[PDB]
Amino acid sequence: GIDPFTVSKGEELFTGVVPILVELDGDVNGHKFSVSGEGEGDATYGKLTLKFICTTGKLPVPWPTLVTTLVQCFSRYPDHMKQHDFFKSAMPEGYVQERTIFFKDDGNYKTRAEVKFEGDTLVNRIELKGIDFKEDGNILGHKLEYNYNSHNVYIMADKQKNGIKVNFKIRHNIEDGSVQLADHYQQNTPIGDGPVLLPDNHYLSYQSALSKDPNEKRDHMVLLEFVTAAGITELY
Ligand SMILES: [Cl-]
Ligand SMILES: [Cl-]
Ligand SMILES: [Cl-]
Repeated sequence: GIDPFTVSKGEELFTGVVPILVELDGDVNGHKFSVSGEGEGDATYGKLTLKFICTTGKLPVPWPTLVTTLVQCFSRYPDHMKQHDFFKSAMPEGYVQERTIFFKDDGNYKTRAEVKFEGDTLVNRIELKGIDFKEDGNILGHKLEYNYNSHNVYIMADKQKNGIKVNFKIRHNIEDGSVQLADHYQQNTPIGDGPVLLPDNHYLSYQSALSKDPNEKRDHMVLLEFVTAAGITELY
């Protein structure tokens, strides 16, 4: 395992503001692209502030479709739920997060990411592969609104892999007023061989706001997000 002498482990690494670096390499129907992101996370408040840039030119998919792929260790876990925080418990060695995201009546993304500390920086390194998309559909045809809605993300233990399974749905807004469903199937597994916290069933409550940097001429996304764990509740 880790050196114990190690000063901070698991949740101890998140008591303050932590710098975040995100790196994504993607290929959707052979459209290749890369995204980098930077900012900070303050788990005490469940607060994420991040700016992402497409480093290869124009992003060939809508930015909103990448939000879930682009650090659940920054969730605010209530003190009364702290024993259910898998994500921080896996740190600093980290965890692998894998998803399949099914876009209804369109293609799918498959993603694999490793989330771990490199010194003081929490790093999310991702590979994304998309296939079976319609060239003129809502994704490759860029028919989605640049916005986001609030969601619950449902977490349960996966004892076989010493990890968790996560499931949720995102409904992106199409420019004609309709909805593009993106059904998310997710699993996380620790990278290290030490103990992790395997949670009871619960959820994370997300709020997300997308904006633009008026001084940024590259294709980019500014993201402000708040994340709180809930769903496990006589004192009063
Ligand atoms: Cl976009
Ligand atoms: Cl997150
Ligand atoms: Cl928004």
